Amino acid sequence: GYYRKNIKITVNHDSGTNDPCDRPPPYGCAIILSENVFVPPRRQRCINNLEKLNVDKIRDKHAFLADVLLTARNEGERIVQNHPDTNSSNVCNALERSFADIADIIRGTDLWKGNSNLEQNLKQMFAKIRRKLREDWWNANRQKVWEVITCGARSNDLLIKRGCRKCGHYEEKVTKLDYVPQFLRWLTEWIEDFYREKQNLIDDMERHREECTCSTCKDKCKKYCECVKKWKSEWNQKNKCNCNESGIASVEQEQIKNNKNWIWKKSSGKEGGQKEYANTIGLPPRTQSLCVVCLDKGKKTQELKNIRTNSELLKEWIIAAFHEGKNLKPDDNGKKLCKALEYSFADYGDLIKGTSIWDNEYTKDLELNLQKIFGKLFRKYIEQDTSYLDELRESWWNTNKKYIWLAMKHGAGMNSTTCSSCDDIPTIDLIPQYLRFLQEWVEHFCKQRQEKVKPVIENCKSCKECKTECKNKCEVYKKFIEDCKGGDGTAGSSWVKRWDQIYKRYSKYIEDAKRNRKAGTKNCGNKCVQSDIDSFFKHLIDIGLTTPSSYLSIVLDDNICGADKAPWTTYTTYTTTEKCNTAVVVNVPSPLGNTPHGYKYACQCKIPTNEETCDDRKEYMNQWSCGSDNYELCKYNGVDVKLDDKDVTFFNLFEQWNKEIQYQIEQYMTNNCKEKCKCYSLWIEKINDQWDKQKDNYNKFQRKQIKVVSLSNFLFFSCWEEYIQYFNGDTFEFLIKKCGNDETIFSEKLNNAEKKCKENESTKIKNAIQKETELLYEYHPKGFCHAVQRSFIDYKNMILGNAWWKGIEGEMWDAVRCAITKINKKDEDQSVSWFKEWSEQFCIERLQYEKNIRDACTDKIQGDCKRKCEEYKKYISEKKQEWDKQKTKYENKYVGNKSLCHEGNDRTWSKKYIKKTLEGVYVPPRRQQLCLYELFPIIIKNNDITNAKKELLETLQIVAEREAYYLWKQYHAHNDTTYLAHKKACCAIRGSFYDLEDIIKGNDLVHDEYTKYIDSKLNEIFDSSNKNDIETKRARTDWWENEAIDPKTIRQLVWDAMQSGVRKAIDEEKPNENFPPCMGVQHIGIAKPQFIRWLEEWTNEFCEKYTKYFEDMKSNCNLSNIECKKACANYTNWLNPKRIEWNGMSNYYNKIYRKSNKESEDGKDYSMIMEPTVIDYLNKCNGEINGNYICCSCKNIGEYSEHKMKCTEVYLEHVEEQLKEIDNAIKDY
Repeated sequence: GYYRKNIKITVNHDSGTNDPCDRPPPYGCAIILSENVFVPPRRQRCINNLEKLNVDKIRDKHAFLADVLLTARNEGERIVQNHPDTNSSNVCNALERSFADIADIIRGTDLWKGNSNLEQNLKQMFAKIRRKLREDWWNANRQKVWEVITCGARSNDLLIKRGCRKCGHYEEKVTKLDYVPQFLRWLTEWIEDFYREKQNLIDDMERHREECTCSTCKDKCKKYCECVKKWKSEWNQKNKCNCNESGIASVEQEQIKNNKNWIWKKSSGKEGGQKEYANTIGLPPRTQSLCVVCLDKGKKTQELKNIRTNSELLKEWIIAAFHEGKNLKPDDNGKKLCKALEYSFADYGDLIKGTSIWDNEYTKDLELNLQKIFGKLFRKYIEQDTSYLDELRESWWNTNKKYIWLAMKHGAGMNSTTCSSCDDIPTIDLIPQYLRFLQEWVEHFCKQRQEKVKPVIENCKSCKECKTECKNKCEVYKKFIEDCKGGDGTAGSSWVKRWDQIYKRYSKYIEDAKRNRKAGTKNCGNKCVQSDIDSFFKHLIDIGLTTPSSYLSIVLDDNICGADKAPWTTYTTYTTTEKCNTAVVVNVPSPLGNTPHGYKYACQCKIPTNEETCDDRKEYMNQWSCGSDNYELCKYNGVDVKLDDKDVTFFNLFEQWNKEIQYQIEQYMTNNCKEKCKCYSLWIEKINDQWDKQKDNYNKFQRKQIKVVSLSNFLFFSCWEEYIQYFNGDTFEFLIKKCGNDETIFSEKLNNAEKKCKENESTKIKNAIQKETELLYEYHPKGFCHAVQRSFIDYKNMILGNAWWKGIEGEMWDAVRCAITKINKKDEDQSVSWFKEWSEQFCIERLQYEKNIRDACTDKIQGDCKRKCEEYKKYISEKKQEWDKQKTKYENKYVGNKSLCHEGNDRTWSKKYIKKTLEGVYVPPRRQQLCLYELFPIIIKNNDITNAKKELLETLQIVAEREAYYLWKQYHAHNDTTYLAHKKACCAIRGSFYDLEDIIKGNDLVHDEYTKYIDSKLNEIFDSSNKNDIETKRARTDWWENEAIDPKTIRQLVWDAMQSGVRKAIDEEKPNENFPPCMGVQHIGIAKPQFIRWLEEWTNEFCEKYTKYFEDMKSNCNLSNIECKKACANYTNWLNPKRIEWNGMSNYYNKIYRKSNKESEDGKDYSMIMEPTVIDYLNKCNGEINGNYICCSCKNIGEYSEHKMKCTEVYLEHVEEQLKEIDNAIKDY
């Protein structure tokens, strides 16, 4: 609900900026040593937020619902964190009592609270919506209110629901039915409070009377007796070792019977389970058969509920563990029994300390009895060393985990010296139960997979007809892997779906642990990460194990899942043939693959073809299907076909093919060698066949149309258009050099590709040259190739006044080598080389002048420093004088807190600077025009580490401010000033801030000179006397999101700098604008990966451009050769680069999703994105722009068969007139 609020189904916060819950000591019968408002309980509230409900948003009941749910959520959190009962049933009862209290508040039937001016506030809303209606409203929203109130309840909370888990949060029926009048409810809560106070006083004097002596306790009991009598008098108003002595709190420190089957459903009536963990993790068969009912399989000897001392509790637990040991009695004791005992011991641990995620209709009773026992036993422990109930359970388990382990060992026959019993206690119990269940399930699946794959690997390894050697066994393996029935591992589903559910739950843990800014990891109490799920997953994120794939790769054994090395990291792709229906491509880890790893196109009894190897090498791809009097269409693999229609469709396909093939050839010109150019020559043959087919097709087009320009004319037009669309809107010679003048160009390009393969696969004056080399050596060496090439080319130019020149050049290497041996005894190359030598000389001279001016300079500095500054300025001016001429000559040869920075609306953007593998990454223009000018001075200073950090923080602040100001000014400089422009500028500012964060954290994909110098200097700055890449990349990270420096860390500090910049933008440029709600949220979530943000920005920009262009065409065209052609050319010109960019981005995204830091490329997280394809991810763009959670607002893409004929026919006319312009373009020169 868009309200001072953001977009709130699970937990609110968010309609709370108006009035807080404060007025107020939380209430958790006052003790006496030796008003008539007694009817209301101890808890008087939680109410102030709902109080004075007269905000302008009262015409909609949804605002009232949001406010009441916020109040209920805050009340529930207060009760959960407040009520000191150490009993989940009592906490649930208190939550239900508060729910009934707010029920009577909203219904307003029996409202008796000592607040003023509340009933009128409620009646205002209930008359705007317009007391029976109030009751109907409550009976309608009861379910939602009870869902929101118990959100903060602990996971191991029990509800009696007499009329269960987590205070009845998950019941699909409100649970307790409190329709009773609050008079009896308050009386019941009062008597409960008195009884609880009596037991509290008993617990107090248990450690007081026995130690201090007595009489004072009896006096207090007497006083409470008269207090109770005084209360009841007014009640005419009724008519209206081996124990917990040690106390060890272990801290984690980790570095890099009946029928039983795997149950995955929710907690059923009597078998398996929790509701939250349903259909996302499977109970192992052992975990359901833990022998507490194992007293004698029932109770005949002695009742469980007789634990007077914790010694009895330990005895009972020891007996249970010992009887568990005998259940696994049938070497196995090193790999099977040891692991089984480890998992059973961890299960006991995680069910004693209230971490179990499974239910067996005895776990409820066991948990309730354990809570009662711990409450009645340990009271003094529940000055923060002796005093801690969950921490009490964890400490008790850690103090007595050794005896349970020994008991189960002696019960399994595993007596001693096995898996003096030195360091025998497992560390497995520390990791969360979900990870243990995942590992057990995966190792079971591996056992089955190895059993089913051993015949395959032992049969057709020679091929790494065929009756049953390998055709049949691989069929059995495929049936095992691909079957909707699943198998023993699953519970009625395919392995892929179960793995997807596991991945979803693991990613939910990863995101939940990453969002919690609470200290988590790195809390010294060495590292000493505390015993919590969030801390453990923070540690896993710090390692990089952010996916089940990599985690299982690093925790599982080796050669456990098959004789073929099937890694859990290398994802493999396959097309399903079973129901798992439609042929959907699936990417899964190698053990879950369709066929054994490395046996693709080798199990079908076929030699691996070179074409297949190139097709599965993911390199040198030409995505063109080449399906075919009729036109031999070069149909694309992705989309299929949907003046006549045939020739125009062929023309569009031919134009797209021409553009994409030219781009691919140019890229491969820009871009072990044996198979490399085997695939390269295959690609060359494919594109040559495509070119021949397209030549034939264009001949057919010309002979059938009857005119259209010739083929060469169309290619010349294409060359001109691709030149114009960098030089939008010298050049003459460059165009002559690139393409011809008044079809051969592809012949030359393919010849160039072939010779590039050949080169790659293969790989007096005559004395004056050595004299000059010796002289230059004696001058000093660095960069001698430039000197020798310049001298030789100059001498050649003088002597000449074409293999002969090449022969002379190649013959004189021997002279240079002879000169080298003698001294041991004791882009073109005419102006570009001169430019590079001049640049190197300038760089060296300027670096020397840097220290020359830094000598006596480092407030304003005068004296000697001004002389050096004046000389440096004179040198800079003199060098720039020649730099202008050098740049002009280079371009003529070929073109291919204030601050001094520019503001430039550039709409085109392609890949030019990426670290690179990194294929299909295109940097958005907003990030390309990022202002890092002011960031260079502050780190040129190279002086003190603390001063360097302070100055870097200041410069980051000013850069963020200027970037935000320019972004807001640039977006609103147009005619539009509505809310849409505000949201667009908000999203752009957020993206820029994320890009700054990634540059600081060193995760940016850009690799140009700016970021190169920035991260090169920052690596030196953030070196803590060590050169570890991980250590420095985490030291530059914790300075950002963990350096508090009232505590306003660097992230919110830079965000406030952006806010100040946008306020400066607002406060300068209808009569009075206000601060947008998005900009003032002051809360920023975890940033999505750089590529994903870039992809969303591309989608938003492309959708906006399509909406603008298509609407323009719908008016100009569809009734004309000077106005409709403009829209036609505008729409066609920008589509092809978008086609190429989308193809590259999709190709990249196909190898990103479901990857971790280790198994992916460039070592980025990339784990949170899990959608199958790029379209399936961008589909989850729907909706308008709002704040941060949504940035893309694409809509109305499909619903164009119309405006095709007219757009193409004018395009041909546009080509003819441009080629007629040759009369004044190339004819005269």
